[PDB]
Amino acid sequence: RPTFYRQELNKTIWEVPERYQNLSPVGSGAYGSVCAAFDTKTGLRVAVKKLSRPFQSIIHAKRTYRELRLLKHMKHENVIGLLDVFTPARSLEEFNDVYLVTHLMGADLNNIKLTDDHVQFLIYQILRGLKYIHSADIIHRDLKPSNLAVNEDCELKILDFGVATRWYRAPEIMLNWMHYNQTVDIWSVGCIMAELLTGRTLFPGTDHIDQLKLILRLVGTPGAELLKKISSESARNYIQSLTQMPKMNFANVFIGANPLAVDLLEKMLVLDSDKRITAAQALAHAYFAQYHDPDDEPVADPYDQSFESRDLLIDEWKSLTYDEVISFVPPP
Ligand SMILES: Brc1ccc(-c2c[nH]c([C@@H]3Cc4ccccc4CN3)n2)cc1
Ligand SMILES: Fc1ccc(-c2c[nH]nc2-c2ccnc(F)c2)cc1
Ligand SMILES: Fc1ccc(-c2c[nH]nc2-c2ccnc(F)c2)cc1
Repeated sequence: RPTFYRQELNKTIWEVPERYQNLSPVGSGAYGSVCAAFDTKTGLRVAVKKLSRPFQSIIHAKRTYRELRLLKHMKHENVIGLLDVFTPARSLEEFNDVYLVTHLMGADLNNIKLTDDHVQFLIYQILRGLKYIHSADIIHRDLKPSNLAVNEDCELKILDFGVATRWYRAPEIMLNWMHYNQTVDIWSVGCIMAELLTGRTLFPGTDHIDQLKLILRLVGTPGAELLKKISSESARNYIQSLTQMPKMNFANVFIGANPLAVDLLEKMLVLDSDKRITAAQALAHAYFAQYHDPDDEPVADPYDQSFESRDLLIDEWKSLTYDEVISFVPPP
């Protein structure tokens, strides 16, 4: 067991191994607070997240377990990786805090209108990481610029920090379709890619109705083939009662963009999710000709998310989380 030290940063107490020095707060959200630190063991700058109230409720405890399981699985250049996970607890009985450590990245895409060469490389990386994530049967569901960490070298990693999320959300999610697929993430990437090219939010909807309205203005109201797939009477009544609109010509909307970026946007932002390009297909699109290497776009080990269906007690989720802390093997 490392020697731990304690301090207070912004009304939150931090108990971390002495390996990590010079903690400075960088931000805080609903599910944690984050510090930058220097990792004396590796010489790396790192980000340390202290989970907030990880075991307060069954719900929290399951969310904690979910986050740790996911982070322990991710082993890809374009997805956040876990460098360390620790707790100051010496036994299960006293276990009430979880800290996660990852490489510190310069900034995020929300901080960062870009050159086309930069767009190619950034979107290539997002899709490369998505091919990986999707191959594990995981859907990110909240892709947006602030969830894309980018260093000064333009290297990019997908994460979730857990600008409205709804702006990047697929139209089928606005409609509350229960059976959406992984291409909800492709929709988000199309929205991000548009914004990088234009410097403007593609669909800055004020609420879910407005969001759908703005979307359909670009991509057209549903065609007959898509309408046949809609099970909800009320949704069909609503959609069919709209003034019908054709799909816009993207070449005109994205005036003066690389025609290949236009073509890829068309393939990502098709309204019917069944017709959208997949991450793996997108990597092979001519837009990424300078980056694409089929022998360097790996898939993930399978990921068991059977736990999602389980209803367990707080202490059981806590013990499962503790098991995962203990079994953690740091990367080489
Ligand atoms: Br697909 C997918 C990929 C990643 C995530 C995820 C969960 N938690 C996080 C990071 C972990 C972390 C660790 C240290 C410092 C800050 C942060 C910020 N949240 N990413 C979820 C789904
Ligand atoms: F090889 C080394 C040894 C120590 C350091 C170091 C610099 N500042 N603080 C520390 C420190 C304090 C307590 N425990 C540690 F592991 C590190 C850096 C590299
Ligand atoms: F106004 C609309 C109508 C349909 C969609 C849509 C896009 N892809 N898939 C669907 C869909 C499929 C099955 N059932 C649903 F409810 C939705 C999105 C907005």
